[PDB]
Amino acid sequence: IIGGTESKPHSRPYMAYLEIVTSNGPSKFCGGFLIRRNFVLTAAHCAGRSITVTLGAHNITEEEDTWQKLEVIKQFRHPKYNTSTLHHDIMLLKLKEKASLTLAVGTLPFPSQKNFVPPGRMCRVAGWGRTGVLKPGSDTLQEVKLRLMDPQACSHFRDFDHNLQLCVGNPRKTKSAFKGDSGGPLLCAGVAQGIVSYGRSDAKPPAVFTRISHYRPWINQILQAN
Ligand SMILES: Cc1c([C@@H](C2=C(O)[C@@H](Cc3ccccc3)OC2=O)c2ccccc2)[nH]c2ccc(F)cc12
Ligand SMILES: [Cl-]
Ligand SMILES: [Cl-]
Ligand SMILES: [Cl-]
Ligand SMILES: [Zn+2]
Repeated sequence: IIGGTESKPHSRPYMAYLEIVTSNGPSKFCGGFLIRRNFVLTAAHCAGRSITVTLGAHNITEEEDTWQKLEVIKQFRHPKYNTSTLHHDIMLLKLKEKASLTLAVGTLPFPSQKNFVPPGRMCRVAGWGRTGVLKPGSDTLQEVKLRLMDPQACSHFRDFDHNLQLCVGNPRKTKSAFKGDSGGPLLCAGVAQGIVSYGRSDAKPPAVFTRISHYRPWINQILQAN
């Protein structure tokens, strides 16, 4: 998160810190969010050979009793996910066991309503990602308030599509999600409307988020079948 503030510790108890293992390079990092006691929603490009989920974190370098380090049994990448266009950058992680509910760990279930969110309002995104182009990921959970933009603001992302994705972050500000934040939720009025997907390598906003409303049927399908 660039240009944000440190979150109040444990104030976003659904936040998940993902460490992504691959057979041929070191760990990579993403965010995600707990939507059922045994399911974390994140981005498909965060898939790997294996993934560890840490719930209950604030400062990820300091182990504490609120931590729940949970095994992932299976990754459910969207079946139409495209590694070239980044369309359908959404994935569900099934946890081996159900998380414990604590003050610091809880789910963020969707409301029944799945209305299309138009441009204009302010939303918030949180993550442990990089706080600048030349900076490491934040030790502490950070968050930032970002403007939902008209889709034309993301036209330069030639594979952006308004029906599938939200365009997030006024280009007049430095505020943005960035590397390490992928998979985290964008909340608008306390409801998860987006998932951090991708943006420019130089962190200039806007960035592209998966539009959750479009994927509600698929999410429901996976959750009912597993
Ligand atoms: C440039 C960018 C990214 C890319 C990225 C990650 O997600 C992490 C972990 C990782 C690394 C390598 C491979 C997979 C994951 O390191 C990265 O370099 C990325 C990689 C791949 C696809 C799509 C985006 N995420 C963003 C989020 C918001 C934003 F404004 C810009 C970006
Ligand atoms: Cl802010
Ligand atoms: Cl570009
Ligand atoms: Cl919020
Ligand atoms: Zn704590």
